[PDB]
Amino acid sequence: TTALVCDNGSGLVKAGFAGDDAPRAVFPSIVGRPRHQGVMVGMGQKDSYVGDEAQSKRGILTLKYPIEHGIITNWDDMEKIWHHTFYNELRVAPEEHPTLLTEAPLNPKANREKMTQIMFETFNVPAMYVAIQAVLSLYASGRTTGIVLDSGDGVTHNVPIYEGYALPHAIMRLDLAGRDLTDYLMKILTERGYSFVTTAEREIVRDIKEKLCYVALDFENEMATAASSSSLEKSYELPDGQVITIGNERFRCPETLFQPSFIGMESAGIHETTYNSIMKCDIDIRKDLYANNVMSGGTTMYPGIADRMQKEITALAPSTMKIKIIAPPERKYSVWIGGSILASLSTFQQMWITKQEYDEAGPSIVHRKCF
Amino acid sequence: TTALVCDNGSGLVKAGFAGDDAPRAVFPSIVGRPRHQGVMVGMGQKDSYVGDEAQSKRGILTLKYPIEHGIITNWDDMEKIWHHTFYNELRVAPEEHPTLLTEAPLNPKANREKMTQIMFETFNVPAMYVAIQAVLSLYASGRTTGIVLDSGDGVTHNVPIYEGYALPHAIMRLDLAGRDLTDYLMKILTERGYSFVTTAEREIVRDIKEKLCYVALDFENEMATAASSSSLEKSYELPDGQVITIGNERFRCPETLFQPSFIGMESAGIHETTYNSIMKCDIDIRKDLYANNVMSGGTTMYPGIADRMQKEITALAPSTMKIKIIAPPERKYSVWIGGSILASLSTFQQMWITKQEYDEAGPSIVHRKCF
Amino acid sequence: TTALVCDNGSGLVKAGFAGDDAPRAVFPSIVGRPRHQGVMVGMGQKDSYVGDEAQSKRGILTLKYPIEHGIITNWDDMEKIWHHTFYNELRVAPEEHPTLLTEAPLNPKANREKMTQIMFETFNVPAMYVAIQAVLSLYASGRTTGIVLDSGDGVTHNVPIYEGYALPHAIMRLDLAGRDLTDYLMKILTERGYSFVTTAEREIVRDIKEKLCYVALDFENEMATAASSSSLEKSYELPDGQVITIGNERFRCPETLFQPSFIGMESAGIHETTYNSIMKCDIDIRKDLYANNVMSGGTTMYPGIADRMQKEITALAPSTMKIKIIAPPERKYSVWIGGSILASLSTFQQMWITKQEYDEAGPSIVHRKCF
Ligand SMILES: Nc1ncnc2c1ncn2[C@@H]1O[C@H](COP(=O)(O)OP(=O)(O)O)[C@@H](O)[C@H]1O
Ligand SMILES: Nc1ncnc2c1ncn2[C@@H]1O[C@H](COP(=O)(O)OP(=O)(O)O)[C@@H](O)[C@H]1O
Ligand SMILES: Nc1ncnc2c1ncn2[C@@H]1O[C@H](COP(=O)(O)OP(=O)(O)O)[C@@H](O)[C@H]1O
Ligand SMILES: [Mg+2]
Ligand SMILES: [Mg+2]
Ligand SMILES: [Mg+2]
Repeated sequence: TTALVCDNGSGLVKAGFAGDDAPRAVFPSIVGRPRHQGVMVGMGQKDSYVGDEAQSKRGILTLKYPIEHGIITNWDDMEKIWHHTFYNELRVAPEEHPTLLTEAPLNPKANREKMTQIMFETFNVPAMYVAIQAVLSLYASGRTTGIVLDSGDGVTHNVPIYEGYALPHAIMRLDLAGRDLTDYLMKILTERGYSFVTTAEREIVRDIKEKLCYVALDFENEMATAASSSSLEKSYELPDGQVITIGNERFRCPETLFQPSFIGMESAGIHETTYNSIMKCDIDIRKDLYANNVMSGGTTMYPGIADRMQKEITALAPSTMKIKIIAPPERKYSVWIGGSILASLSTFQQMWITKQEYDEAGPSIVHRKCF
Repeated sequence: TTALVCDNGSGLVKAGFAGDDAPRAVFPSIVGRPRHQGVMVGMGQKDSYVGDEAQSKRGILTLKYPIEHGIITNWDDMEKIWHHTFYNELRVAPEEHPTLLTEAPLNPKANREKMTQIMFETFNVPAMYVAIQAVLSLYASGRTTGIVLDSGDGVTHNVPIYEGYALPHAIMRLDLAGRDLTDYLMKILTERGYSFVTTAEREIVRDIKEKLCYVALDFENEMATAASSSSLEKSYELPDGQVITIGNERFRCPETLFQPSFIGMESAGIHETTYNSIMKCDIDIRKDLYANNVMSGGTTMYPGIADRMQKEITALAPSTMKIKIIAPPERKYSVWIGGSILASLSTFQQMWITKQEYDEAGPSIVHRKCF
Repeated sequence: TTALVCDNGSGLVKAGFAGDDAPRAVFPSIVGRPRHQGVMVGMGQKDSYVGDEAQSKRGILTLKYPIEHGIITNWDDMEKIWHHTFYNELRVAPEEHPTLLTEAPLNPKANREKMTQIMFETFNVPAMYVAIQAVLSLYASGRTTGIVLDSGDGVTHNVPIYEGYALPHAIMRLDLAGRDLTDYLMKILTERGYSFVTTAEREIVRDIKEKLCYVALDFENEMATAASSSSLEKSYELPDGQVITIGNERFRCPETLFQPSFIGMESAGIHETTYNSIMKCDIDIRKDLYANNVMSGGTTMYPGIADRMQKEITALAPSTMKIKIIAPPERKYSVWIGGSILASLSTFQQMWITKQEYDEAGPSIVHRKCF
């Protein structure tokens, strides 16, 4: 049989079949419900919308994310999204395909316990497995050694791995990702008179961020350049025809990744977090870690972020060390690619958690059989 | 057939074929096991590593020496190391080659009894012999008269030999060698803020000791010079790019050989030990012993140690006696060279302990046929 | 004149006058600076806060420890804390009172050199002395023989003393103490969905650890009991009214003292460390050392830790030896009590380092006149 790989991210859902190069279904992980009363009978009206249908009708819906900071908060909507993924997007029967799921490190245990329970009861999957997202990214990188910086919509985390061995004590996790940057961009757009308060407007600001934001090599010099002339100004057309122009907000929004104090957080930036994760490892592997910095996720797709990370790590690392940032063009799907590679391995087939084992042991078996 | 010579030291393993000038396989006598859990499947993961493979992966392994103070303490790891030496390093079948083994004097009898049993049962060697390390050094020196000071990683011992006759009552043994100096250097490096606590860091400190330590002709004058200026300061680059600077610790570490009280030991120094060994011999051979002081082993490779030993022995010996310290440049392999010379001798071929004799007599035959 | 005793620990500062039974000033060794911008003028706003004032306003401050692992890392904040201790807490003039300072063994020399320089220049103290913390604990125990296990917030160390004589070669030091346990508890609280990332939240987790953690006599049996029922579960009320419940984390956090591998460290536990320290001493004093195990410091205040240590040492020691763990109820201030006792001794008054001697010799005199 063919195995299923499902990367349930905070923002997007990636699904497909093991052995493929790219996921087949990529749709937003949103559930939308009407906030206005219907007046016209005879047309199909649903109580909820999932995914692209929710995005298309977002003008009359309230959009709610069931996953927040890599933690599932609404299990009803999560089950709806899983049903949608299994039936309307993949056109498969979950009872005939083992499914591989992903999760961020340092997550609550009940999250994966309930994921296993839902998989084994609601959908009757013959076997399932929960992997750590950064490990899959390293699988997709074709490497057994390196520190992975995976930053998506909810969670930014660091996992150092050397010769296939992970160092759990050096694992870093920070709840600062694309959604926080979108909210900060919404906050800072009010300085030019642009107001976005609803969820659909949040989806518009997210699109603006995806299409106009970039990371500046030097923040203060970029600010001076923006305050000096209008070369950095760009225009964006709203869906109603309105045109907005933004200046320094293009690079101020992703600067929060390196200066978390912009949103009131006391934590250090991603570069200092990676440096601290490297320094917590054994001294004999830091040289290999310095040259194998792997970035994955949507939040790593900002233009010029790899150069900024390389500059900061070089400024933090000793001069004799060689710093190399690895940013493949397809890093937005590295987790799914690595999951498919893992599920397509012959040696992995003995690591599946089957229905009989779950019945014998209960939901607690996921802690034993999964890292 | 060709005979095998194996010098199983506390720190290093020297192996080769009788008749050669240098051993062919020289690798550390360490067994390393992972102390972290693997996360990446599909790659070759072994439960243990032996030798250079353990040194290369020491960042994720715990390193254990199976031989401590010239005494085998872990026979499982010792058998693993012997298997590695026989198969992966020499590429020979032990059933077709007589092997010559080495041992420090005044060792427990069970050590060589179990060595003989392992050789005759696990590897089915046709014949084996156990020699005293210091005698072999005298063989490699091309001498039949002299007192040998052999100091390796575990044991420092003195064996006076005159005209091919040894004096067992004058044999000295002291459990103070390179490993103790490495531990003392680790202890004293904390005075400059440098912390090394793990086994891999111990291997780093051992390398630092090998590359930066030297013996001072006058300890107090050297201390005053070090406290006066920075001429004695030198820098070392850690594997992660960090740079450390050490001053008086360069000559304080090997000073423990002459002042054992630095590590809390009540025994006398190597010079006084050699003088006492000489004085316990007959008065008519002391003149020949004074001029034939032979040094062998890695711990005798410190710069300026021969001059210090000569000065101390001259200060202890009568003025009319002539003191000459013999420190060949290749004394790190003198034991192996002498073992090969002994195994290449025609008259020695009748001294082998064969399988039939061991079967008739048992492990106790090594006490009768070996000194 | 009256002598001052100041135990500058990693976590807390203990100060008072020689001859007293308890220190008069006990406040946290923290310096806090605002991380938000002020908006209301006319009120007293300070650039930094020290001690209890920093604890009270920790919601708008970033808290930094100037002492890390018994080593002073921020001398500006350390000088601020010393000024606070001298003036706002003790209400004394440092120029009129000799001060006694404490330090952990195997510390960098520059630490105490700079401590002496600051005492003799910034505060113009007429005389000062630096003692080893564990020796003072033995003074407070009313003993001249015994091995002291002192574990505070930064350093856990062992010092064996027999008949007033210390054995430096058997002194153990391990950088695993209450702060590491607090960080591990912060890491493991994420399994139940509780997130603490800021310094103030670290102070909250430290309080939770102090009020709810205990050492289990049998770790595996305790884990089975916790996984079987809810008898071990307890509740804690957060300062904002939130209530959290923890189960096995109560005894998993202090288990790191006996299993350092939980935080990725390769070192052995405190029981094995004490056993190795005892075994490195002379065979004729081990019997007296076995019956005089003295514990001091905040990290020794966990319920049931003395019984666990006694069980482990009995399992390691020979059956005919008698193991007695000495855990006085006031061991959180044993270092300060012993310092006051030492400073109140007539024979000690000739061991003070005076201003004239420091001027003649410089900062290097502390190495000669202090152990
Ligand atoms: N080109 C881009 N530039 C900046 N941010 C992007 C880009 N593409 C996607 N993102 C952001 O990355 C996040 C989604 O990436 P993804 O790795 O799919 O997250 P998740 O795994 O949580 O679904 C969103 O916050 C999105 O706004
Ligand atoms: N150049 C050197 N200077 C100082 N010590 C050395 C040097 N080379 C080797 N050593 C020490 O000698 C010991 C190993 O020497 P060796 O004679 O091979 O010992 P063994 O026979 O016990 O293996 C190690 O402790 C090593 O640190
Ligand atoms: N009742 C308790 N249980 C567990 N840990 C405690 C308790 N009381 C204090 N501690 C811990 O001990 C440390 C402080 O003790 P102390 O001996 O004063 O350390 P220091 O000398 O480094 O200031 C802190 O980590 C604190 O959390
Ligand atoms: Mg993701
Ligand atoms: Mg040797
Ligand atoms: Mg203390």
